[PDB]
Order: sequence, then structure tokens, then C-alpha cells
Amino acid sequence: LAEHLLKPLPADKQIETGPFLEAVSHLPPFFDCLGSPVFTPIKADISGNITKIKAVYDTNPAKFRTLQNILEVEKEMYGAEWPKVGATLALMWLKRGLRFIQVFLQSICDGERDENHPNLIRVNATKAYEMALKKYHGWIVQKIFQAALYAAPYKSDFLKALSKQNVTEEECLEKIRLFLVNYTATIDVIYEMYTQMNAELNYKV
Ligand SMILES: CCCCCCCC
Repeated sequence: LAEHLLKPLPADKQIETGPFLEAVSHLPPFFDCLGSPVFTPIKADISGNITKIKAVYDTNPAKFRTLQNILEVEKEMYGAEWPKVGATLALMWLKRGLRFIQVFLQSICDGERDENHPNLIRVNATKAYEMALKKYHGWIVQKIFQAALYAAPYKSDFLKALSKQNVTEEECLEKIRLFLVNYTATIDVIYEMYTQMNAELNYKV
């Protein structure tokens, strides 16, 4: 996990597309080791969005050098259908996926738990869901999240799984905190970009 840290933000806060996609491409495979096929569709959504942005990038790497480039070029390229189109739309959903991972991990690292059920991660996943995803989900997808939530492993097993290995829980969390530095900064920059370009949409699914 700290074998594939995201690069720090450069001074101009512009995120290079290629290295960003390479970096986040290492996240989806962590879903295979949560212990349930319930996560298979979840992995597909994130992967699918990464693939969709990569494919737009591959048509003109120079034109789409940065993520900013993607949003502004597609704004010009598409007119009225933007921002509900192309790599812009893919990245709008990707960022929420990544933000969910961010809030989930930070909650774990911050020692947030249910005093009553302390070896579960339901409260952490629930907060992540509320902050990142829930307001863009209709009632049906929300009830599906609630069902999917029980496929969550214990905190102990999830952390041991991320050590895929000879290492204490405290060591593992410190590596995760390290990862979260440039991850969070990068995700924040992307959310800021959607706000400044007025590319953020609020429709539910
Ligand atoms: C460099 C990005 C490659 C696309 C990977 C798709 C999702 C894992």
C-alpha cells in the first residue's frame, strides 16, 4: 500500500493524468481480499471508471496531460452534454469512490469505533458512505449498501489482510496514515477542481 504512494502535489496543484491513473490502479485489487463476492461489482465500478479515463487519455496524452486538461478540453469538445459525459463523468464517480476509501481508512486510523462492537468496521464504513456516496444514491442502492455492509470483515482481519506481512497492527496503521497524506491532498484537489469548473452534478442513481 505504501509501495504505491501517490506523488505529492506540485506547486501549481495540477495533477498529471498518467501517473495518477497508474497510482490508483493499485487500489481495486485490494477488494479481492475483503473476503466476499459482494465487492466484485464495487471493484468493477472503480476499475471501470479508471479504464474510461485511461482510454480518453490514450487518444491524446498531451492534450489530456493533467486532470484539469481533461475537464476543460471536454467542456469545449462536448458543449451542452458536459459535464455528464466522457472522462469528466467517469472521474466524477471515481473521486467519490476514492473519497470513500479515504474517509474509511482515516476513520480506522483515527481510532473511531463502536464501543459496543469494537472489532467491527461498520461505523467506519458507514461514515465513509455518508460523506462520500449516500447523497447520490436512491433508496434502493442505499438498502443494498446496508446489506453489503455485513460482508465487511472484522477490523483485525482487514488490517492483517492489508499486510499481505510480518508486522504489528500499529505498524500497519502508521503505513496507512503515510499513504493517506498525498492521497487525501490529491483527492481534495480533484474535488476543488470539480467545484471551480462547476462540473459537479448531484443526480442520484
Ligand atoms: C494506468 C491505468 C490503467 C487502467 C487500469 C484499469 C483499472 C484497474
